[PDB]
Amino acid sequence: RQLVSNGFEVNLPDQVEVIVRDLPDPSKVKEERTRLMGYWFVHWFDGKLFHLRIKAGGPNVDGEHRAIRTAEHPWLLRARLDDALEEALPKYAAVKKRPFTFLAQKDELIDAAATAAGLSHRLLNSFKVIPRFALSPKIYEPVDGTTRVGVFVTIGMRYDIEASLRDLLEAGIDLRGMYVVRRKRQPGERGLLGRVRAISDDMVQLFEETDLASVNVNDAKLEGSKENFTRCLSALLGHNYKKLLNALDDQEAGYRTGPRFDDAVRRMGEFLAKKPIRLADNINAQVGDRIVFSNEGQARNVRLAPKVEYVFDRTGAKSAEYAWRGLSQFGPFDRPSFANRSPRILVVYPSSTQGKVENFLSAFRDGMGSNYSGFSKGFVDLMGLTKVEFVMCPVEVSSADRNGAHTKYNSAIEDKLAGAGEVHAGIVVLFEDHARLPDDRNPYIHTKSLLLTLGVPTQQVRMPTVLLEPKSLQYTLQNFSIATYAKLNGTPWTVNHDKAINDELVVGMGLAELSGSRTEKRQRFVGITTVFAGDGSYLLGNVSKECEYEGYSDAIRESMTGILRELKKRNNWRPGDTVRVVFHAHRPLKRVDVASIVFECTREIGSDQNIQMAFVTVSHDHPFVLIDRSERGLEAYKGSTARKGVFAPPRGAISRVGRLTRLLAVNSPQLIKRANTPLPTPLLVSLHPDSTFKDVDYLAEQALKFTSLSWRSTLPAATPVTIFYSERIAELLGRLKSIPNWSSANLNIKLKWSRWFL
RNA sequence: UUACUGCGCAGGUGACGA
DNA sequence: TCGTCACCTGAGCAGTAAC
Ligand SMILES: [Mg+2]
Repeated sequence: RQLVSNGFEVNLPDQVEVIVRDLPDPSKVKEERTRLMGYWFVHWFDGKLFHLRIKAGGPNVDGEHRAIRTAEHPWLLRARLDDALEEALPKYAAVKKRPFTFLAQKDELIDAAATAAGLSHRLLNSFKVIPRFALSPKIYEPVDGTTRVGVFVTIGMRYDIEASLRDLLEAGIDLRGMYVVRRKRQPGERGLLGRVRAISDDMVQLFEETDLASVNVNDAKLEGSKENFTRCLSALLGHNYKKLLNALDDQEAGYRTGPRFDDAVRRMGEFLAKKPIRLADNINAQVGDRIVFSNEGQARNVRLAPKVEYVFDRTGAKSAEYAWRGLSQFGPFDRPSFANRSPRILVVYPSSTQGKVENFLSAFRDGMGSNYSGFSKGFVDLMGLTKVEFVMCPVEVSSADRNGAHTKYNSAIEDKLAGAGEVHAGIVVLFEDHARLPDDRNPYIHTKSLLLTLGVPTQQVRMPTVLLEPKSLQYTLQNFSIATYAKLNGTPWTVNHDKAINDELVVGMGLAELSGSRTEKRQRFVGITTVFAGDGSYLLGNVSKECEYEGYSDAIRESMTGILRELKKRNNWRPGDTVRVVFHAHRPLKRVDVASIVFECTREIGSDQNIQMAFVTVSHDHPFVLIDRSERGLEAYKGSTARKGVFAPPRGAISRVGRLTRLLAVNSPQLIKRANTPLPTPLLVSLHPDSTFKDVDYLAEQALKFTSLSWRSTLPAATPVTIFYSERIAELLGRLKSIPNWSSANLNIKLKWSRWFL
């Protein structure tokens, strides 16, 4: 067993002589870093200023002399390494600092892609795609108790349209509504100027503007987004444009794919190693071996968790390693107890889509047949219901109507339901042009609002989805059917876990930031989800209707304390029973929040039981990546020479970075989509230092199980449902807070068991 | 807004300290 | 009020759906 990292060992001196002096006000640090520039590295920490002489010659410095040892206090050399790595690469210019980030000098993938697919155009040479390397010096533990410093290498692509705006007009590219950014930017200033309304003389007209309502064509380029790229190129190349993207895709894979990335990291290391890195003029550092995660000798830095089982009965007999293979065979987890076996479902659609909807509904309810083995049985027989009655609600509305769409939908729903009687759920079909209208006239959010107020949960769908070719539709209907069943109060599947303790609660927090435009300032909302341990199973609990970011810390403990009281009454804990509480979020909580949570929970359950509490954070966007060299990968498809997910660690691999931090692999070769897919990056799982429960390996495995618990999809989610579901609830409820005639009254009455947020 | 995955860009934000 | 280490969020395009 061995997993290789994207980092290199850094040999540092055992000791270093530093000059220190008390400096309670950090305000004076910036001026001193300038005064001593060139001769001293300077660093502020815990009320004191530290000075490392990096070059002989004055000026001089006062204070106590102390020997800072690397093994004990690695943070000083780690910080110094940020600057020293830059100085060691003078022919590479820093596009950003800490981490030190720079670009490849020779390579440019659009040029190479033009040659490879054989395309040619004038302005093509003004669309630049340049590899981007970052070097992050990070502290890690080979074994518990000992800390070292490693330099980790990450690669990205810099997309940039330096083409002038006057050129893109004359070539027939419509610039109306494209975002625009500055060329020179600009001691700490903003880049985003605004959107393009039209161009005057040597002047652009900006709506949704960040500052001024206009700028010179010279002081403004398009932002290097996919959107802007695809929009420009397609107008300059179509239909030969798709040929360029496949070509560009091949080039990028030349840096992103496992073997390629491993190679690129290897080559980066040799280059950094080829000379000593001058920490000072007399003090040297040196890049060593590629850092590994292994169980070699005293080290215990890698394990593979078992496969996640999907469970479809209360005992645990019926199970599978995939959700859909399991559901097809056994049916949903709660079939025996599922109350409503003849659900009436409202279907709201533009009258002009009648025929296309009927077929989609036919496929959904009654299946696509054995020719399309992804979705054969159809919703009814799949979930083990008697039947599904549709109440058809056509809407006199057209895609071109972008101001009256929402009132037309709501009028039609209102008038339909007035007769009709009670409906248990609804499906709403949307025009592509209506899907992203502002919330004041968006039919998605307004129908959602109306129907959720009335206690009717909805699964919505856009017309391009309804019109998918059969081969895609079958997978679409898998997800559609799973979510709809869950919105009808269903429990499709669970994941295995054998209870070691008498009860286990996991609560998660998710964040949404809402805004009508980029210019407009973003308002923050928060959601809370809960997962319980059961007999052999994890069970999704109740969900918040509380919303605002302010007092989020209070909302957490109220959810926790109220739930703990409910759990204690329900399960009636014995003296000496252990209760565990775990918190998940994408950010760490404050120490004061942890202390407060801990106190309130502890006293609420009382002294009769033992309380274990852990506060976990989950990162997607860190500098670590895992490489498994024993992984040959899988056929890109049955059955070619190309392979996908080469060098990709198995799903469930857990690597030890430190005492509080683990790396979790989630995307196996099986799940990786195609040959050009980059090497996956693992989830970083971090335990808050004030946690009373400590087994982070267990918690990393628990987080993995919770990615399989999502009923949005048949395939696992990117993050555990505790956070993911909470983000969805934060977005919806945040958006609904601005829709008139919205009430949450039914969220814990008619919708109490509905997973309406999927 | 069936989703998953990936990526680009943009905005910044979080925690810890004194 | 600021240093320091860290990485989150939203929008949108494109390819593919775990023996
Ligand atoms: Mg959904």
